Amino acid sequence: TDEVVLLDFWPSPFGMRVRIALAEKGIEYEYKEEDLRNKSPLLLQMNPVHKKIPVLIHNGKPISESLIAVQYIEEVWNDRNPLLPSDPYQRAQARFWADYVDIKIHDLGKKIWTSKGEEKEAAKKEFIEALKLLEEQLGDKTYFGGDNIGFVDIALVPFYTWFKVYETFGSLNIENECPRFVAWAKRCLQKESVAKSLPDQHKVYEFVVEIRKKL
Amino acid sequence: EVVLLDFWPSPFGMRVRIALAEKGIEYEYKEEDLRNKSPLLLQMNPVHKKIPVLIHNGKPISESLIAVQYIEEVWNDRNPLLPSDPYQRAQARFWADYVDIKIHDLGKKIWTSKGEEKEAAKKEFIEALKLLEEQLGDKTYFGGDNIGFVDIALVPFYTWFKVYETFGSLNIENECPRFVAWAKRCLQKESVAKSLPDQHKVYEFVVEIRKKLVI
Ligand SMILES: N[C@@H](CCC(=O)N[C@@H](CSO)C(=O)NCC(=O)O)C(=O)O
Ligand SMILES: N[C@@H](CCC(=O)N[C@@H](CSO)C(=O)NCC(=O)O)C(=O)O
Repeated sequence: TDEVVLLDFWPSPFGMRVRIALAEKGIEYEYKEEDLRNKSPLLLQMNPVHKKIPVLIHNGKPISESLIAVQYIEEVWNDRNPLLPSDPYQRAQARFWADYVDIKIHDLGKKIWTSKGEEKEAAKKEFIEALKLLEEQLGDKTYFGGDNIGFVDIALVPFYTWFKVYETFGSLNIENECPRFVAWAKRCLQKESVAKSLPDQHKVYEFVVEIRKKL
Repeated sequence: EVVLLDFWPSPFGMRVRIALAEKGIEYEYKEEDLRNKSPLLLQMNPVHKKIPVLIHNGKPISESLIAVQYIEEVWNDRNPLLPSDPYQRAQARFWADYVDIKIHDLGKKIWTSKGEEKEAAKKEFIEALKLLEEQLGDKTYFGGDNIGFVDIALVPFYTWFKVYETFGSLNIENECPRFVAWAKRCLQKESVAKSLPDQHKVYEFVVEIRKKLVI
């Protein structure tokens, strides 16, 4: 049979990306939970360069880097549920905004709960600015992908699950500042592929309380 | 129909120059002064305000590797820059990504820092080059018998190696001879040779910058 395996860790927004892609495409796979404090031989063998999850393993061959795995999924299971545009220019723009998520949302978000004072103030400001820029791109559309979820939705909506982390350690009210963004995230969460892939905000928060205290 | 906003010593712009030459695409090159950014640059890449920007019929594509993929997809029936096989494509994207993480920033630290920080940058930089030599293997190019995505992503940084060698006090030629021989093979292709400035030109550009710095 055609074997699909996903090496993952439940609160990771990067893993959630690949979970959504597999679910949206209707692909049967085996989910394997890693302890990143005791990485399995499989993980170390499949992703020697980064030793990170997620890793997608397709008939024994690995694809590391979440957005690269999502693109691999789109290209191999290409006969349903398109996740990227077919127009080259629109595809370039989807790639651009997914890239933007990596560098702004993830990086700045991490500073909100791991930094302090003037630096943490900066990230809070810039983070809200990034959210606002993303709201502008969404505009009045149902999803970033338009009528269906696409590459940018998949890149971005997992970070919503970390919003209580950002809000609580950052003393931010994101819904007050960015209501369009929060309504969009809630729309995504009504889709089975997203609902089943994303942990509850409070579960992520309680997990981060435990790891942050050691920092 | 095709315009490129660029700055001649930027390795990122060099990627797009190689892609355009490989495909035989006629275009207008426009040199930007990044201390006095043009209204067109600010109009076309408002988000990052960086070069390169590819502009196709008035529509901008920013981020060098996204632009290279756009070029591959639109002018798709000659000189493939990426594999058709999805797994091989994912691996090319993986190693291009690795280049994006490592080379520019470590290289920059080599000529702008001092002390232990500088020696740590040197060490990590050579480690990255060696990992890339390993991936190249016995292949002519990263892309196999012709240049591909990873070659395009990486060879521009070779134009900066006299900068790294001189200010870093290291001999990349001795430490990484397989890497340097590969770069010299690339420079024998017309598309690469015409896109890449001489190492000596890049070195003298940086010489005049660096002598003004208090490090
Ligand atoms: N660019 C990559 C990032 C993956 C990542 O950070 N993964 C973490 C998840 S836990 O926070 C990871 O596996 N880290 C390994 C570790 O903490 O040792 C991608 O997009 O897949
Ligand atoms: N991720 C991008 C990086 C482009 C970049 O750094 N561009 C520099 C070139 S000069 O060092 C730039 O335009 N910087 C603008 C500035 O210094 O203001 C890409 O791959 O295209």
